[PDB]
Amino acid sequence: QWALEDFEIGRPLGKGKFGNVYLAREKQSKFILALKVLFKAQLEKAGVEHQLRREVEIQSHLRHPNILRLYGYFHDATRVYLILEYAPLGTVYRELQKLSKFDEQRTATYITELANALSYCHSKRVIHRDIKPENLLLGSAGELKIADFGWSVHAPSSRRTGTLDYLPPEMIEGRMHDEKVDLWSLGVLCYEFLVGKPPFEANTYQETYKRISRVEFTFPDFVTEGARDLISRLLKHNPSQRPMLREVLEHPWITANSS
Ligand SMILES: Nc1ncnc2c1ncn2[C@@H]1O[C@H](COP(=O)(O)OP(=O)(O)O)[C@@H](O)[C@H]1O
Ligand SMILES: Cc1c(C(=O)O)cc(-c2ccc(Cl)cc2)c2cc[nH]c12
Ligand SMILES: O=C(O)[C@@H]1CCCC[C@H]1C(=O)O
Ligand SMILES: [Mg+2]
Ligand SMILES: [Mg+2]
Repeated sequence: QWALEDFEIGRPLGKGKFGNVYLAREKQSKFILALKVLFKAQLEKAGVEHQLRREVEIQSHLRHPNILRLYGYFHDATRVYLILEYAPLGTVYRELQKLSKFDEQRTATYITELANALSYCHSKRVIHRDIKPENLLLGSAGELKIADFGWSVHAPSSRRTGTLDYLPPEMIEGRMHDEKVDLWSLGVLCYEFLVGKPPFEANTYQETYKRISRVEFTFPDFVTEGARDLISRLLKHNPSQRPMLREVLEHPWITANSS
């Protein structure tokens, strides 16, 4: 059992939907970590308290070098506190903003780390459902770590939940979905890492929705044939058509540019 009194709080690491994440140090051990602070009132207002227990329950039981660790949790009269592994090199989101786009080698490496973490996840029938650059953190060696299990569930799920940019058609239409949702988000990520923006991006939610439903996207000329092949294979309206993660890892373009 932990209390807030056990940690020295540092700077904010990032903004959340239901609070903020802070850098922190555990007083007795000097263990540097991240504290994801959530407000009870806002969670209650949204009726997401059940889903927060699920984020904790799912993430605490995962052990993989490419998945962010959740060490524990505690709560007080006003807040819920998630004790996370601190990712010192920040988000893939911030790296993409400064670099504009990644080269094929950096993209393929990230796709490999993601595919390994996802393979491990799906082995436990865990669907992340919120795979996006702001939820992909970087370890001390620059290795990708899947974070933010806030929308995580066990497959299959029929459970409903913007922006729609990373969501597959079946999730967008409120239909039943499985592990294939993360294979779709992988294709969206691969495209965004190479192009600098996701394939269904738009000025409005309405326009993005139509693009995802139609699987309506085009590649800029600089996107190679091997990158086009893997992305096109991953972005299939039909979840059944989406390849297994094993095939993603053995894709010629992945093996040639990773790691
Ligand atoms: N362990 C961590 N180390 C470093 N930065 C983090 C960590 N966890 C979260 N962040 C930062 O805080 C942001 C919000 O955290 P996240 O868990 O994704 O919250 P939410 O569910 O509100 O989206 C992230 O996008 C990232 O910028
Ligand atoms: C009022 C209250 C309690 C409580 O006192 O039992 C617990 C939680 C809560 C704690 C931990 C986790 Cl992981 C999830 C929910 C939440 C969330 C919103 N209101 C809450
Ligand atoms: O961790 C959270 O802030 C939330 C818990 C409840 C479900 C949604 C989730 C999120 O936005 O990631
Ligand atoms: Mg997040
Ligand atoms: Mg979240």
